[PDB]
Amino acid sequence: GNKIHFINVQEGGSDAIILESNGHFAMVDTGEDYDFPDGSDSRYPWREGIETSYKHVLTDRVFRRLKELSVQKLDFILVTHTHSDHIGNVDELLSTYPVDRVYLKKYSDSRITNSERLWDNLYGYDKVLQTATETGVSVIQNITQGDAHFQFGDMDIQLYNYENETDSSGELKKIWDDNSNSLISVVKVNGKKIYLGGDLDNVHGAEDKYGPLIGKVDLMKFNHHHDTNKSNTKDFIKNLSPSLIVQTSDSLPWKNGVDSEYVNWLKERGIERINAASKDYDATVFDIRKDGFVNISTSYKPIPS
Ligand SMILES: C[N+](C)(C)CCOP(=O)(O)O
Ligand SMILES: [Ca+2]
Ligand SMILES: [Ca+2]
Ligand SMILES: [Fe+3]
Ligand SMILES: [Fe+3]
Repeated sequence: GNKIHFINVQEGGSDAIILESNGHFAMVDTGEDYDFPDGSDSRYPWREGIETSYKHVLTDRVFRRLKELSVQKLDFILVTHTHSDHIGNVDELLSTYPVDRVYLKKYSDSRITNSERLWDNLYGYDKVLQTATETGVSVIQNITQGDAHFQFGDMDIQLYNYENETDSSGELKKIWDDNSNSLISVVKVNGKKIYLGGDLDNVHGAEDKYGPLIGKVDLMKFNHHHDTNKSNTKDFIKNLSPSLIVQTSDSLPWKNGVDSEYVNWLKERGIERINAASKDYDATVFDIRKDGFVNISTSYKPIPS
């Protein structure tokens, strides 16, 4: 305690984050996995853009880091949303580690208004529910007020955008993409604050709404890897006013190519920005101290090699 490990991608964008406090371990998201549905089960039909590439898989880096840390137990796994590059390794983790619970908001294909954004989502969701039932791992889907503040080693954690919002009948409210449903975590320890918002976007107003409620932080994980079209809205960055942005991506901020204007804007504001992308190390690690964040990535063994 107290450290945050952002598992590095080889290529593309994917989130797996390990929180380490005192001697406790937890995960915020789990990264993309080898498995995917092929359409042999019509519940999970093939659809175009389901991820298949081993170059985008984080499975081996996640499991190697956990083993290198002598993890015996995860106190929780928090899942931000159902996309495979976030929920992907949950059932593999549930099958390997003791886990005391999982935070997983409700999902249904029916609540996504675009058929071309269903992909893999349900397969991943249903892997969590089925595997957690087989292992007796408690799944918190109806997160009370609640529930949404709580204590993890030395870390104080506050959740946002955690409710299952319903229509009448209710039925989950319709959204354009599961990104807008992203479960947000703010972690506070040693006088520092870290925002972790999955693939939060502003398509249904979530950045406009939660920016002012979250307020000032020190370290911000970029929303949705690198996108500046529908995420990482300037009002949202100014609300959080982070000293450091970490991207779980090998790409610079991106809107029809490198958003050089946006990259320049961050430098002008004095915001440092780093990519958690590597061929040499499993994670970009910060030590979270009273004095600031120290990048201790090179203090771990490299990937063999
Ligand atoms: C689910 N997916 C991996 C096929 C699409 C990409 O997800 P996103 O990171 O752009 O929301
Ligand atoms: Ca997968
Ligand atoms: Ca899996
Ligand atoms: Fe993603
Ligand atoms: Fe996503």
